[PDB]
Amino acid sequence: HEFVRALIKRNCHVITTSKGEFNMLGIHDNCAVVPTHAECGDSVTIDGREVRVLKQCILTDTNDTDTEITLLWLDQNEKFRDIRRFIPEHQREWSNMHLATNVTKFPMLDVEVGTVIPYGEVNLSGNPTCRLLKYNYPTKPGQCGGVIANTGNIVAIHVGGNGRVGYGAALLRKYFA
Repeated sequence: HEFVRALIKRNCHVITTSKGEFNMLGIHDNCAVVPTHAECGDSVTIDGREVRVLKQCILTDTNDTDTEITLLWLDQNEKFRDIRRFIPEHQREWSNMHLATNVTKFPMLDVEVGTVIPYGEVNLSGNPTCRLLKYNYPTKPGQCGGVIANTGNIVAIHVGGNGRVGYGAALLRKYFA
C-alpha cells in the first residue's frame, strides 16, 4: 500500500535495454533483480545512465530451467534497502496482492491483481519457465519487472501474460543469501 509505494520509490529503477523499458527491483547491497528476457548486457541503462554490471546470475532450478529471474551485481556506491526479510522462503498462495511498477507507459502504477497462486512451469514465448505464480489479471506489455507485493510480502516480479492472466517469477529468499 504505502509499503508498496515506498518500495518502488526506494528500491526500483527504470532499466532500458534493446527489449524496451523494464522495472528493476533492488534487493540488498548492490544486487538487483531483472527479468531474464530483458537480456541485460555487461552494462545496463538505469534511470538513463550506463551502469557497469560486475556480475550477472541467470537463475535456474535444479533442472536448469529458467526462472526468468536474473540477478545483477552493479558497480555503484549506493546500497539498496535490504528487503530480503519480506521475501518468502517458499512458494505459497497470497491474497490481495498488487502489481506495482514505474515505467514510461505505466508511471507509478499500482493495481490489485488479487490472489496469487503457485502455478508451476509454463512455456513463455517458447522458453520453459519454472516456479511461476499466476494471477487472474490482464497484465500488459511493458509491465515486466513490476513487483508483485503487498504490505510486508514481496513475492514475485512480473514476467509474462496472455491478455487474460499474468505470470510472476517467484522471489525466494534463498536466491539472495
